[PDB]
Amino acid sequence: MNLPTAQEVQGLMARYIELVDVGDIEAIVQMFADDATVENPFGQPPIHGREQIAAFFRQGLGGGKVRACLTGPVRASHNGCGAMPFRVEMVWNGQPCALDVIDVMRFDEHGRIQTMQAYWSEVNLSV
Amino acid sequence: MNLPTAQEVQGLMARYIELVDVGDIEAIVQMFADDATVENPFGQPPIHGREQIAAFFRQGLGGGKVRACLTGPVRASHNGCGAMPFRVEMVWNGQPCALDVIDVMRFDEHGRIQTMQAYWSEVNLSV
Ligand SMILES: O=[N+]([O-])c1ccc(O)cc1[N+](=O)[O-]
Ligand SMILES: O=[N+]([O-])c1ccc(O)cc1[N+](=O)[O-]
Ligand SMILES: [Cl-]
Ligand SMILES: [Cl-]
Ligand SMILES: [Mg+2]
Ligand SMILES: [Mg+2]
Ligand SMILES: [Mg+2]
Ligand SMILES: [Mg+2]
Repeated sequence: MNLPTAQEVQGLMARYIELVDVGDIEAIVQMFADDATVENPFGQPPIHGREQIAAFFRQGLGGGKVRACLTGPVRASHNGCGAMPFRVEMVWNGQPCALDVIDVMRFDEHGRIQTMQAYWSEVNLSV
Repeated sequence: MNLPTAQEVQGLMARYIELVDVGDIEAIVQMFADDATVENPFGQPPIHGREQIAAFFRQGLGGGKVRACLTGPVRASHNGCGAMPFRVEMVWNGQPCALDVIDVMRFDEHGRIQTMQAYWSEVNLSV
């Protein structure tokens, strides 16, 4: 595809959350441009490239059980970008905890994620 | 104040929504740096400076009745930034309509909004 339209951004960003929710690390990584960046949380230096991004998703999703779900609609733009609110549910030392996040993404002219910025801080974690 | 901490960002961004919700145009504008930018929606060129920003809030809030409320928590950073999901309720040609938005803000070293980016597109409007 080309630079995604607003509708296409909403579909891609929702599909990303679906893939996170099931934990399909390889399918998630494919959604990113080969040279994409991730800033997690926003405020920390970016990681770069699909192998580092794969390592990030292996670290986050390969361990205990993880779920993720949109908590409201994707807000998209007409320049290939969007923002979405979601909650991640996981386990910490065996006890159920959640993290509220907003991801901001920019897509490239092939429909792949060029940049991802995950807004959250420690108070967004609840046990 | 200085560059707001994560907790301070959550308070400032919630206070912004409170001021939008009541429609206190002058108090809203005071929250911005004198030379701040606003991108509404994200994808459009920025407006610049408190007078243009005041004109933007007069245009959006001075007419029919407008409400705004967070639809989930503020996600803050440790570098003076944050993102929040909210809904704006207004009237269009007399009929109740809503707009789902995510604002991303960066604050300056005085606790004022330096940049605001409002993510939304037309499908986020509902009648
Ligand atoms: O904090 N995280 O790990 C995180 C942040 C943003 C995301 O889109 C996904 C994850 N995750 O896979 O868990
Ligand atoms: O779309 N808008 O007008 C808008 C966008 C973001 C905001 O933080 C506030 C408004 N408003 O005052 O209505
Ligand atoms: Cl929402
Ligand atoms: Cl939320
Ligand atoms: Mg699922
Ligand atoms: Mg490329
Ligand atoms: Mg109120
Ligand atoms: Mg200044």
